[PDB]
Formats: sequence, C-alpha cells, structure tokens
Amino acid sequence: AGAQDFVPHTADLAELAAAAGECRGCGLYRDATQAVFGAGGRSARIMMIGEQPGDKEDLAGLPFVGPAGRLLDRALEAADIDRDALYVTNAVKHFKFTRAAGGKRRISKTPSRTEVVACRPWLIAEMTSVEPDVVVLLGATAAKALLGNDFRVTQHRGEVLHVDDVPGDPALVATVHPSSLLAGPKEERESAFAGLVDDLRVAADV
Ligand SMILES: O=c1cc[nH]c(=O)[nH]1
Ligand code: SF4
Repeated sequence: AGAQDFVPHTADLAELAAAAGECRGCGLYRDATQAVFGAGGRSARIMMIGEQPGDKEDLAGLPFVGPAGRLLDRALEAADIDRDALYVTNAVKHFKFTRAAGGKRRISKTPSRTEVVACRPWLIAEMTSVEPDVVVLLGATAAKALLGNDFRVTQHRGEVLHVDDVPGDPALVATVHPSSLLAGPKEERESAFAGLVDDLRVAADV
C-alpha cells in the first residue's frame, strides 16, 4: 500500500532518491515541485527525521535549508555534532502546502496520518540503507511515524526509546521541531534551544 511498490529493491541512496522522484504513493506529488529525499551518506551513525520539506526545500531539493534548518545547524554545532556526518530526511517527502493572499511564502500543511503511513516505506528504506545507531525524531509528525499516532513528544523529552518494529532496533530520541524555536518569548526560545541541544547530545552519546 502507499509508496511500497515505488520503492526499488536497493539500498543505494542515489537510486532510492531517483525512484522517489517517480513516487505516486499519495497525492502530495501532484502539487509539489519534486520529491526531497534525505541528504547524507550511508556511513552516518545518526539519522534525523523532520516532518516534510518546506517552501525552500521543495525548490532546493535538500532538507532543512530554510530558517528551521539554520536553527538546527546552530543547535548541532552547540551539541558538537557535524551536520555533514548525519543522514537528514523527513517523514513525508513531498511538500504539502497552501498560499495566503499577501503571504511571503508557501505555508506547510500538516500531513495526514494517512500520508505519513503511505510515505513511511521510504523511511524504512532509508533506515535499512543507513543502519543508523540512533534516530532523532524532530517534532510530532516524525515521532509519531515511528512511535505511534498517540505518541506525545512533549512527554518523553530526554529519553532514549527503543521499539520492536523499527528496522535494526536503533535508539530513538524524540525532540522539539526546530520550527517551534523560531518564535515566542525570548526566555522560552532560549530554554527550548538548550533542551534541543540536550536531546541532540543524548542521541550522539548512544
Ligand atoms: O526539511 C525540512 C525543513 C523544514 N521542516 C521540516 O520538517 N523538514
Ligand atoms: S509524499 Fe511520499 S508517498 Fe506521497 S507521493 Fe510523495 S514520496 Fe510518495
């Protein structure tokens, strides 16, 4: 079901990414510019999964290149993690969006659980390909994709999780989505940034 028949029998990331360009596993390929596959290499020990490409990513062809990605880079650097050593992807690989009159960007819309489950074959192929030691799940959509639709990121901060139906049984660490840290009162943003750095250090210490 979903994307499964579009996923080739290969662990080569370049070939998986090409095949995802042709996926019709849900409706999101229609209005998006292109599939945005994960970035990084199969030697990566840490895999990080966001929700979906946003406006900038949909046109760059790469994940986490916009304001959320810049905040994530600042957190990674503070956690002493090299972004180039990670494998970074998203639960959903085509941008789901709308525009508002007078808006300065295309606005992301939340993928339905249906779309997440349809796209998950790709995440499974990425995980099988990369064999990460730990998966960082950035925000609610990504965390629920592997931990269940009832899972609450806010209730499990700092925790190393392991679930039985995840390929290779990597450690899993669920944390706040970097987009959440972009706005809000300064003290709240600074406390939340420190907690993201903490969670990234937990994952890197696995
Ligand atoms: O790649 C991206 C960029 C922004 N937000 C995400 O969840 N992923
Ligand atoms: S979002 Fe995922 S399942 Fe849906 S068409 Fe795109 S790659 Fe396929």
